[PDB]
Amino acid sequence: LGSTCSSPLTHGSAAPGDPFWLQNIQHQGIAAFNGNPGGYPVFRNVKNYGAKGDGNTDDTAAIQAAINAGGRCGQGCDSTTTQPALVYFPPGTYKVSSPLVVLYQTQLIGDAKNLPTLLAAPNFSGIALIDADPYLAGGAQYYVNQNNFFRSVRNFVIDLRQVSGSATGIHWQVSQATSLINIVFQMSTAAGNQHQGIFMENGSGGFLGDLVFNGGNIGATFGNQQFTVRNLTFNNANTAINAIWNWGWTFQRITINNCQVGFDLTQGGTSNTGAQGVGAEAIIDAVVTNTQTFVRWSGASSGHLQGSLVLNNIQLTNVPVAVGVKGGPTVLAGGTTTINSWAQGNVYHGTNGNPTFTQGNIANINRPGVLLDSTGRIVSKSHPQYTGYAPSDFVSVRSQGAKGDGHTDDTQAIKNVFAKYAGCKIIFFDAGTYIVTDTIQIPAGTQIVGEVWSVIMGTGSKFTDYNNPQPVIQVGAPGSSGVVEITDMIFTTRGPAAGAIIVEWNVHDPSGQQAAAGAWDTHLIIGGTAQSGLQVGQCPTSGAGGNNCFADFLGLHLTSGSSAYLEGMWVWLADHDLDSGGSQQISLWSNGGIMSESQGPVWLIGTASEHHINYQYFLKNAANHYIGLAQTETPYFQPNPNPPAPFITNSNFDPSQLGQGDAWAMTVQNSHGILVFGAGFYSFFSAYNTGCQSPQNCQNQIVNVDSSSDIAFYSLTTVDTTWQFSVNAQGVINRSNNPNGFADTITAWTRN
Ligand SMILES: *[C@@H]1O[C@H](CO)[C@@H](O[C@@H]2O[C@H](CO)[C@@H](O[C@@H]3O[C@H](CO)[C@@H](O)[C@H](O)[C@@H]3O)[C@H](O)[C@H]2NC(C)=O)[C@H](O)[C@H]1NC(C)=O
Ligand code: NA
Ligand code: NA
Ligand SMILES: [Zn+2]
Ligand SMILES: [Zn+2]
Ligand SMILES: [Zn+2]
Repeated sequence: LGSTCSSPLTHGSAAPGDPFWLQNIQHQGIAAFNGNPGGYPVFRNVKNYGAKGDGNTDDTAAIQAAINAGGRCGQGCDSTTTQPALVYFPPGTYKVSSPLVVLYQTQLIGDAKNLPTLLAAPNFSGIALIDADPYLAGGAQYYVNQNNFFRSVRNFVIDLRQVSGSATGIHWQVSQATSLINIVFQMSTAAGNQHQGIFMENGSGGFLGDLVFNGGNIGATFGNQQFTVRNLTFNNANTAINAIWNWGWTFQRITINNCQVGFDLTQGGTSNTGAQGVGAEAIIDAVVTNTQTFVRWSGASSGHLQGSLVLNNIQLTNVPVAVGVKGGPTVLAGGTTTINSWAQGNVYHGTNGNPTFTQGNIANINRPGVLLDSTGRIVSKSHPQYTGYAPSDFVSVRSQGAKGDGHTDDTQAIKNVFAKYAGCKIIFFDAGTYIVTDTIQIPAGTQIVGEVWSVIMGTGSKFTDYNNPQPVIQVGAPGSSGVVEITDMIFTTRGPAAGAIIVEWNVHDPSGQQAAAGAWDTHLIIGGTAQSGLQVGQCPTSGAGGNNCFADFLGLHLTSGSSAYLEGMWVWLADHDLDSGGSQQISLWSNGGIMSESQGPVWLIGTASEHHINYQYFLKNAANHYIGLAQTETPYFQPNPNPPAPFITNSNFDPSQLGQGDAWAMTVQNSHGILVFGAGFYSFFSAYNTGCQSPQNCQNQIVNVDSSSDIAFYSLTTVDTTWQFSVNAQGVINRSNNPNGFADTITAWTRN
């Protein structure tokens, strides 16, 4: 506990009628590497830019000014980390008549106590009320969809009911480090209406959750490589989810009430040169009621894989068809029943490389008890927003002397803040970049909150020695337990930093509070950003930057006694430069992405780890993990050089069996109670050359397990890898058995 208090802060001090704390907290954020840090506003209240919120005045322009102020990353700019915006909406009804363009690095946030309404004018025109990637003349766009990062929308009612024709709430064409949180969509239920909550046509996601859709022809149209979706509820839609294509998604805690079709899945071809449909859906903990068909495939499967489905713990009440084909036969009869574990696709066991094509029950999926809540379902916990807390319940790091200017050493100021306030006040990291040169230990009990781009950036000699790696951030002391909630933070390095363990996570849940220790909208954005020392100017793809281009040793280290609920966390070793212009590829060196030795519970909900040398995920002597979906990419320079270079072998942090020319996506040693429920593990290059994509042999192996680990994989999708699955570094499952469009999919693997 911090020295300023004697009992922990366990609830907020706000009066019931006070506005949400974010409105009146002091606004002190800085964009450290902006052209004008002293004049560029991070926080923008829409009402300060002329918005009335009276439901009659057209507020479109005023909101757009709140978004646009300061000279931001719009047309002609690829991406940025230096032009953030938190666009804030106090309660009210905001009438809008054309799309709100949510520029790169923008969050739209409403009052969480009394959700503001975005009200579509009867004459609304444009792609959607909120547009994260506008289309221009000739079908060019503001941003490349696969690079469309750093976007959030939180705490709104989006009301389309005044629009007589077609209308869409959100054009959510996005990739990683994005979120939708706590939105209610209100749409028409009139026969023939053309309302649609979300339209997403492509991208590389991503996490979204805690949404409610009321009415409409379509709740959400989804098309994207991969995404994790948690706690979506659809009421009275014609089609809840129109899934047009993917490589693979995970849907957790979905509720569908009174719809015609729950999941309408488009079946595509199996060739990587053919039509792409929905490769794979993994659905866990669903409740479906009074709905004609729960899952509908657009075409039938004929004794071989062509679109994968895994269903786990599905409660149906008056749902005649559990799994059906559009204008075709029932595949799984519904009614009123609970589906334990069911699959469509190729099922595998042990070292048997030959598929069992299945459309039927599979062995009950094991769900370790510690990963389940009192209702027996995978834990579901939203981004903590402290809705009952007053501004006085927070302490500002700026007010306590942390500059956040990307230059001043803020190590002592930050240490002092934790020493004084941990557990006494919510720690508010005003937007900025905070240079630290020693370990920042976040005590057990602490709650920390950022502001769009709040970065702790470790650098200097404490972090440069790969023979003696050291933690930049320490989440709890070793052996600690308690609440640790981290929201909207970035943790990273200023290079070179060959010894940095960016986050060492030690704390465990206290008794009786699951997921008390966790992170949301919190990412490790490693290199590729302004004044990181890890940009194209320092680290060209030639590799000429050499020893200057060590970015970290390890992204995330979950230690033996820890637990963690990590939602949407991207542990990204930069493959390209976000700030120099032109999205130029770069070569940076990270030894490994995520290593867990935790005995659990660990929930990795929509996490990703990309471009690390030895592995993206390494589970070493771990237990009780729920992981879904997990997504990975191999670094683009491999196999030039082969792992572990330019690091050296380290028996403490490396797996026993190093990657064969390329990093493992996931490698597992001596672990038990591991459930991987949706995975997207990809390889796109051989030393920056894309030729391997056609023969689909960019790397030879990608997932490794030892002989004894108690682990199961469901809906494991890989890209351009010969052996999708290995035991003891010998390929067992060949991609030739599982072609599923652009990607290849293993529907289930178990040890026995
Ligand atoms: C699924 O997502 C929905 C939408 O965010 C979640 O519903 C929301 O949950 C919060 C937290 O419980 C509710 O706030 C509470 O309201 C009650 C009633 O006034 C109050 O007593 C509490 O102190 C708290 O403020 C909120 O009403 C509710 N919002 C909506 C639109 O339903 C839900 O919790 C999520 N469920 C899971 C399993 O993650
Ligand atoms: Na460009
Ligand atoms: Na360790
Ligand atoms: Zn927050
Ligand atoms: Zn890139
Ligand atoms: Zn435990």
